[PDB]
Amino acid sequence: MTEYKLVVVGAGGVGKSALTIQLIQNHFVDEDSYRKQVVIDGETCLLDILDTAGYSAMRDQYMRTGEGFLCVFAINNTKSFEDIHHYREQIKRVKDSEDVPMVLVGNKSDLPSRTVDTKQAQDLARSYGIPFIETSAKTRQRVEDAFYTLVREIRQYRLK
Ligand SMILES: NCCN[C@H]1CC[C@@H](Nc2ncc3cc2C(=O)N([C@H]2CC[C@@H](N)CC2)CCCCCN2C(NS3(=O)=O)[S+]3C4=C(Cl)CC=C(O)C423)CC1
Ligand SMILES: Nc1nc2c(ncn2[C@@H]2O[C@H](COP(=O)(O)OP(=O)(O)NP(=O)(O)O)[C@@H](O)[C@H]2O)c(=O)[nH]1
Ligand SMILES: [Co+2]
Ligand SMILES: [Mg+2]
Repeated sequence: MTEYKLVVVGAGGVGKSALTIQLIQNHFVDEDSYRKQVVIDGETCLLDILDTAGYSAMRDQYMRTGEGFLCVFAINNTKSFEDIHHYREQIKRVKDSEDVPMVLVGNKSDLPSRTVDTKQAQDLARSYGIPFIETSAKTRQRVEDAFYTLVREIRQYRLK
């Protein structure tokens, strides 16, 4: 049975841990790695998800092992959005490729204290050649979509 190593990265407090727990428990949280078997497009797989912190050698190891990365920012935190550059650069450096499966996730979509426009994040994701999904760990909106889209990007990459 195919296994996918997924890595959830992003600045402190964007909701990396909250998104992972929503996928795993279907509950909003008020452990560093999780397993979950799912069917996508008629194919069973085991998701092996790493919840990271917002050490340069351990960092390099998960960026090497990871097959797909959820690059998470919070819509109410512009620094966390600007920081996506840094996570992407680090991953591309370690993987020696401009082509790494990634999805840009704008979390906390439920919040009215919004400082990052959907259009801004859409255009950046277009520049990176990656999908963009807005999610809410609080309400579970698009959380499965974010992780499943990332699995579909890994499968698309595996064709190339
Ligand atoms: N969010 C809390 C912070 N947690 C981070 C998690 C990331 C860092 N820890 C690790 N980073 C990488 C590795 C092991 C550990 C590492 O040493 N840990 C331990 C896990 C036990 C304790 N909670 C302390 C930290 C994190 C869990 C590693 C899980 C195995 N693993 C991997 N192992 S590893 O490459 O040897 S790598 C990986 C990917 Cl990519 C995808 C799915 C996986 O399961 C993966 C720093 C601490
Ligand atoms: N309103 C709202 N708050 C959320 C959302 N996701 C997470 N939070 C809140 O944001 C804070 C940090 O969430 P957490 O999941 O710990 O973020 P993290 O990125 O894992 N943090 P760290 O990098 O420190 O490990 C918590 O108060 C959590 O409840 C969301 O979609 N909406
Ligand atoms: Co740079
Ligand atoms: Mg966390």
